[PDB]
Amino acid sequence: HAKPPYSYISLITMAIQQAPSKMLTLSEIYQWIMDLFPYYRQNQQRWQNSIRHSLSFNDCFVKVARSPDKPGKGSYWTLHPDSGN
Amino acid sequence: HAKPPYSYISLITMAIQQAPSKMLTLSEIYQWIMDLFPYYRQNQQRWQNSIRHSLSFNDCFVKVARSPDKPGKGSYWTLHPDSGN
DNA sequence: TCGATAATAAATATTT
DNA sequence: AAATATTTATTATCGA
Ligand SMILES: [Mg+2]
Repeated sequence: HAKPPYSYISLITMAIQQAPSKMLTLSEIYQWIMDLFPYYRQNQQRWQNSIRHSLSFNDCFVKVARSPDKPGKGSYWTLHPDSGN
Repeated sequence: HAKPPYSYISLITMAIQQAPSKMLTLSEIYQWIMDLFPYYRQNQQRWQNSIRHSLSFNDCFVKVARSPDKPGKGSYWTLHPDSGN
């Protein structure tokens, strides 16, 4: 397919918004984007770099530590309170 | 009632995509945006100008004339095939 | 970080 | 008397 119009901030925001408890890991963000948008099933090394960049660079995305029981790869990412949600 | 992250291109694309006929008039685009995003119920004079600019400036949006037997203000807008979706 | 794209703000232009 | 459509420049923001 062709590239959808969504910015990386928009792609991440939509992924978080539909996520159980409005939290998901980086790899879950990757998977949601690829599941919904066939364009992103390729050039993964490039756009996933852009995803990681967008999560860190923008204050609207906030890191949340894993639980001590069921800890794992990466933290959860969520939306900052003074966005819309 | 906070500003959603979506670009004007993304807002228009989403509005058209959800239309039963896959086409919307300009005023229908305005209404869909305002219905879904309360933020856009203000400053309509500004962002609706931006909507019109985005519709004309981008080739992914293509104008479709009303039938001669059903005239009115403005044409229908839809997504062009030569732009993916 | 640097190159690309979006968006704000107009005047202009078309049409009902 | 208006909604709609096109166009240009500039500022802001995005993204490779
Ligand atoms: Mg967007």
